[PDB]
Amino acid sequence: LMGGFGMKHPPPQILIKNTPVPADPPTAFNKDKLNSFITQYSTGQVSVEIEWELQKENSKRWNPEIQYTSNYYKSNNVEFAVNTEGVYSEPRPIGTRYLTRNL
Amino acid sequence: DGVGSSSGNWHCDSQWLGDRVITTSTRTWALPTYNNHLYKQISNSTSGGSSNDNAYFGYSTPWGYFDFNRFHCHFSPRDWQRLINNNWGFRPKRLNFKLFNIQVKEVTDNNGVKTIANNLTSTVQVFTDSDYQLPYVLGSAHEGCLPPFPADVFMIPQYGYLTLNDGSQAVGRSSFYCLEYFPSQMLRTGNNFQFSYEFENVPFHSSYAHSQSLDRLMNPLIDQYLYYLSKTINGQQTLKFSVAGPSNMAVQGRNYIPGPSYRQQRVSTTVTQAAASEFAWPGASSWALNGRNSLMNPGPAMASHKEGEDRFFPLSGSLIFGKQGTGRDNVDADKVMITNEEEIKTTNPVATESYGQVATNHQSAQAQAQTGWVQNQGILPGMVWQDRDVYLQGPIWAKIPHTDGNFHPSPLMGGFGMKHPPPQILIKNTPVPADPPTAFNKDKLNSFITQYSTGQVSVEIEWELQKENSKRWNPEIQYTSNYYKSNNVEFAVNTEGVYSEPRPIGTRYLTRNL
Amino acid sequence: LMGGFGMKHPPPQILIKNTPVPADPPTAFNKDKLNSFITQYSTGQVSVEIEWELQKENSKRWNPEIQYTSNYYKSNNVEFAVNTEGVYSEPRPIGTRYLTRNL
Amino acid sequence: DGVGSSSGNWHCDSQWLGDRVITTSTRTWALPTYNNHLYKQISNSTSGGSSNDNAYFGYSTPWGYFDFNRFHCHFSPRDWQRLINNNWGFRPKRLNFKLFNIQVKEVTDNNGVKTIANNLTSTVQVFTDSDYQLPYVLGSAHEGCLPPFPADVFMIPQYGYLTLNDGSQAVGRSSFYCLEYFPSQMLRTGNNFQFSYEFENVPFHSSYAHSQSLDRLMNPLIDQYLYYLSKTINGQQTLKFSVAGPSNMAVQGRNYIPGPSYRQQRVSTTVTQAAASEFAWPGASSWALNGRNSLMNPGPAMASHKEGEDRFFPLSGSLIFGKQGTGRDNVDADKVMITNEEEIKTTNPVATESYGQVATNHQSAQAQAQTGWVQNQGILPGMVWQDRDVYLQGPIWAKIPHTDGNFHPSPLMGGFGMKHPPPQILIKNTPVPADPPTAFNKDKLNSFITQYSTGQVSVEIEWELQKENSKRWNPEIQYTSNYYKSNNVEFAVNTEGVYSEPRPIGTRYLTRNL
Repeated sequence: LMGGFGMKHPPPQILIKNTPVPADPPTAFNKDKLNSFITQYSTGQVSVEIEWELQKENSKRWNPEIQYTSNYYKSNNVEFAVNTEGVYSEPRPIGTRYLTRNL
Repeated sequence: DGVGSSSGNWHCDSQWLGDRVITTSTRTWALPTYNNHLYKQISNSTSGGSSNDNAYFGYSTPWGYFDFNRFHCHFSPRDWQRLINNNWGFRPKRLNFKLFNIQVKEVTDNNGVKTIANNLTSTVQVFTDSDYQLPYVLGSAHEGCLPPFPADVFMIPQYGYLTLNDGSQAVGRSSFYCLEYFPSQMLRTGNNFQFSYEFENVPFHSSYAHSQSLDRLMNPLIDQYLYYLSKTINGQQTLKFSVAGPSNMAVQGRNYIPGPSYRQQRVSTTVTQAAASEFAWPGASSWALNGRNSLMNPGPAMASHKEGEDRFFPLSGSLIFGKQGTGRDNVDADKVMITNEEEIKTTNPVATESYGQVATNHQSAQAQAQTGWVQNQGILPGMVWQDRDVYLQGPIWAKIPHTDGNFHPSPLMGGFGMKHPPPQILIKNTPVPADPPTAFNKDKLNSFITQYSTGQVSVEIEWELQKENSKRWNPEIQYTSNYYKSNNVEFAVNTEGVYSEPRPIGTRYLTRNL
Repeated sequence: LMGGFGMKHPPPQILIKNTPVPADPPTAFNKDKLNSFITQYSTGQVSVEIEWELQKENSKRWNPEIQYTSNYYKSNNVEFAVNTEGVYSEPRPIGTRYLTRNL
Repeated sequence: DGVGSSSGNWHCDSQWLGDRVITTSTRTWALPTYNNHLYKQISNSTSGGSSNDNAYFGYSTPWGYFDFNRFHCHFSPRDWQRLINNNWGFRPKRLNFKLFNIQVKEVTDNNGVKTIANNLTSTVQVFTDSDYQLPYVLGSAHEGCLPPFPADVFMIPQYGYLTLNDGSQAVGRSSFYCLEYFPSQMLRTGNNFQFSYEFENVPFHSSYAHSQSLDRLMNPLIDQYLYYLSKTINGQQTLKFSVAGPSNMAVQGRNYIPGPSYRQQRVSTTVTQAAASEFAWPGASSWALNGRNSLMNPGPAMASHKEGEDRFFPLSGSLIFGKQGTGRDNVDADKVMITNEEEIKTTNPVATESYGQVATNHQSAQAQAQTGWVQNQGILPGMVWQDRDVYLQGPIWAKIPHTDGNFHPSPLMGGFGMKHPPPQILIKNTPVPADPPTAFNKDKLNSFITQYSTGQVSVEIEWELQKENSKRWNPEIQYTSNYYKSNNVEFAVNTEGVYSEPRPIGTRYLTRNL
């Protein structure tokens, strides 16, 4: 209902965790679970590649269609770009329904 | 081929095989020049209309089109009688279409007298929208189809289409289609046109009436092993339960329930009834789209009336056909033929009645139990229903709208719903300019020779049959003509040669269990 | 200079003329060229098919490009369509330079 | 490979074959973090500038880039001397580039003291713009190239680009490029990067000076068979004609004429000259684009000065190099090295002189013949010219702008023009986030470990040589060092280890006929 493709078997959840690294344990045995760990965090790169199938348009419409376009008029910043502080912004939501076909 | 050789023969017959019937029909057509070879923008402003529910924008084309989307275009009354009396179902399988014996005529007027002569070198253009790239207008019950009587000569209807509108104005999303932007075959008097079409798989139409009702499927001799709440009070919450059995069938547990409903207002056909108000639009059942109110017509398939109430019909829930010679505007009830769907009363709710009652509160010692009428009920699991019956003069198929989702896309006016129905066949006379000026002028020519075309059209459709295997002992109900003497034979010509269809003929006479 | 493709050997000129059909000549020989002809004109169909080669864009530009688009706002007529009298009109000149590439 | 194994060796040498010379140079580089891993919109508003000729809009990227677009990055002074004294021409053929011995360091500051340690698991990203999808900034004479002295360690310049601007604002046609939207190789300390490039076919650079002038190509002993108008008046239109011969060479017919011109204002290098006004911008020669005035620099290849006028130079028609240690702003003439193109005076017009004189009226008995000076002259048929000479410290190549048309796309600053020049090589340190909070926050991380990277870079270029086959009897002019004693050796290090280039070195010492 929020939009998209419904699947019984969607892309699986990918779960990641840092393995706990205990600190120095006491020299005398204690049966309680360890609660002293080395403070750690992890970093790395993640890549995802998705192949999309396209349905081309075969319209016989004579007049030009409505198309999504940027506005040429001057502005302080370029839409869908970074600001002077390096902050990326999306200025508007973009749908998918601009081309037309008969009902 | 040539001027002096026929490009086709007259084929009009029905062939009845075991599980298949092949219908062939040939008609003579006439095609004039539409819009004087021009495309014209049309709207409710150009037709003078100002109500917002009736507002539109679109275009009228110089092209005509062939329509055979009515059953009587292919089935004779006798063939229809055989089909409905001997088969539990049927569906179209494949199509063959032919245009031949093209004859293009030129008309010249000197002074109050017109002379018609052949123009052997002129052409007629025909193409099929096999890719469904043009608006589909065959899905509406429009006039202009092939006549039911083979001897009648018919005029080809003009092709027009509608697009998105805001009042009488268009929007940027509106589309304009030029039919000359399609490849089309050009035919002189010696040429012919033909193509074949395969119907996509569709369910068999239900040409039967159920011999059982949905609420009477139990064994009338054996109790259920289930209990129902019988009593409640003593005469203290004294809950009492009883076995549901033959003596009380209404409270028995059931696995399936009647189909959806969208209640219609009730109208009596009895004369000398006094109406309390003008209600034909104010009392109408209706759905709204983008601020425009459209009449619910014919709406979901529902029983027209309860048993014994044939005098009542839903305000817009039934197909209304006009008798031969009936006028266009404000005709009496005896000039029209009101169809009814009483055969589906065994599974479908009555059109002019509520679906049922539903609890609306929590009963207690202080509050009495309350119920409310369900005037409209959507699809629920376990529902079963029958689609609207088809008729001899009714539509055959319709194009399923290209949308993300749909439910049971059987056309509400009756017939077979298809994503890829038989393609539109568009035909137009090629313009023949008159004498142009001897000095070049860049403007498009507006002086043309007055022309029209005529010829024969043949369509062959193979239908698959579903034979009946009933074990019913007593004879079935069958459609039959009445032997009693009359001035004219039903489904025949009058003394003036006028063919008439005296009544609508359904398909549901045989019976089968539910 | 008016725009387009310059060619030493462009598409050749296609010339067409109705063959003169003389009227009834005199029964006595006259050496002068005939000047009495049957009034005639001709009509028919003409088809031209042109194959165009395309140069696809491979831009790495992040923000959306400028695109030619029709305006959704309501109007009495659809742009690049016929009027109520069947007159086709082109409401504006359309160039070709909307996509962008580096210099 | 591994942490403890070198990923490449130090290659720095020149190999002289018969018709080819292969130059290899290796340098040590350092790459810091630019813009703190961010992309930033930049403009003349962000740099505080308000003149419209200096207005801009663009972006600064966290990426660095490798530049070796200067001749001294590949040729030692001795190799350059050999090339210019022994060859009539040369051109690049192919390229080999290598990055190896990657070392990524982390910097930690406790209190006024920084500690540097290796981060063996960090990566550096490198990719080449082989498809030329990014703005090309190597076509401008920017600093940051590989040092001429192999022992110098250099800092990688930060990559930035400009797009369309209206004042300090952008327009819809402006483009924003993300360099992370390109596939790039990620290298740890054990990895290396390399690619090969083939130069597109370019003409040989003219490393010669003409031994003849365009106006002295005739036989000095033989008259022409053509006549010229000598006299006109008696002392009546008395037209007199004479043979053009050795005694009057200026009036002889000629088949070819000197190349185009765009006149420069003249500046004297002599001190104690009084200037009449401040003229460095008001007197400048200039071209306008979309309302923005840009200085004509260096403009068309023209002779810097007439014979014996070495004290004069065009206001912006010559390349100006800075001596070692020269400041950035408002330095004296002795702190810069002014190049000159006197070698092309045989075919190209003088930069500070008019191209010639052209008639401006029709002479008659009442009107004296009038002529006008041609300050700018476009290309005419029969014109011949020499392109600007290249220098040891000057640029090598430039990217021809992707446009519909161009004429003689030799870079005006000197070098080889190519539609597909050596691709830009972009390098960046992969950001390494600091410890993130233990509770999820959707904002992008802004706390990173302070890092920089260092390593070696090697570039090998094969050059094709055009040998000289002159029949000249007397010895040629050759570039040579001066034997006379001096405190330091030219093109060597000082007592403080500072390498300096004492003079610009051209390529045009050998001679050939015109």
